[PDB]
Amino acid sequence: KMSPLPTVENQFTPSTSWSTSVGDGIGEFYSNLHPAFADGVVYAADRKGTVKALNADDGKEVWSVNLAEKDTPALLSGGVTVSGGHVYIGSEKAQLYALNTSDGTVAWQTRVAGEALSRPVVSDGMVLVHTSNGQLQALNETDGAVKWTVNLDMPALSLRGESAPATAYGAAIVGGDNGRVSAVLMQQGQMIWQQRISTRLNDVDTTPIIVNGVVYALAYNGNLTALDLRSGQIMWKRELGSVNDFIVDGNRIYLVDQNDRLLALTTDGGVTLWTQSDLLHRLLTAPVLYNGNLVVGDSEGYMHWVNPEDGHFVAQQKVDSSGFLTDPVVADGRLLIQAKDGTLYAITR
Repeated sequence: KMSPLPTVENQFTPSTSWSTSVGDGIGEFYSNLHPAFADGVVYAADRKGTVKALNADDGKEVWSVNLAEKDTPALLSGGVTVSGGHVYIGSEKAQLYALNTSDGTVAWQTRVAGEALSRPVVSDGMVLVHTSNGQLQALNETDGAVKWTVNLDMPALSLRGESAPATAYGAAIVGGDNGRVSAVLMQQGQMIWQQRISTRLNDVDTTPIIVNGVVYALAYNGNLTALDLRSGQIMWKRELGSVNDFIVDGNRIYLVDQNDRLLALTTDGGVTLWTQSDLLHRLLTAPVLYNGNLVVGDSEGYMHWVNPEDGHFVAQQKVDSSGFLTDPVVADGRLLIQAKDGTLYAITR
């Protein structure tokens, strides 16, 4: 019971610069596994354990490794995250891998507390993982040693959604599955503040987003909340039907709700600017802001290009029959997106 393709007059025709296979992708499994970009290179993976580095200009292979064969599928899940010469990927077997950007060799591999379903987050010489047993762990970037472990939320009853940390000025901010946002010091994991923002096939990204000393966070009840970074004080709350995913760019918020409605809000009190409801139940990706357009993929393999000022469609294109699920990312002036069968596209216009 999904909405038919809208009738769109395309203002331009998006162009594929390049596309490359990456094993067998995620198939029919839910995943948060998405591509990454750093210093002229794209990094991408599949669930079974293929990991590749590609030249961002032409898609040509720099290196390829198979983590299934390091000795059975690796079940790569959280990431990909790139920082400081390392490629970080979490797995459903509770492994965190750190690969060298130079050649794909394993610098280190750590058995973390639980399934690593959410992207690793790198700050202040440490890599943070929020694991599905409800713990937050900080590991040294140099050897993957566990520096500290903090108890945050409940061991998960859903395999859908994402809950990564967000870092600012020596603090990690974390949401999760129990309607709380927590702030902890990166040094030793000391609790700074904790705030209640709320009193399964749950598909909510509870990852906080920090912009200009404000924390923006989604909860299970369909609420979007703004908190003061230093204190955790609630600045405002917005009662939407039920939100799934969002981004913040300057003083604008772009969200997708559980029914695949697209909304734009102000950061000044969470007031709605516009709504676009013609993609209802088409199962959208998270939105990305790319060269003045808001872009989403859908389960049928289409990409939809939206004017961020008014929510009007500017382009619609069929790209991959296997469909889209995981986050699109901006890479070297191109839009990167990975299909469910693993195929990676680099698109302009």
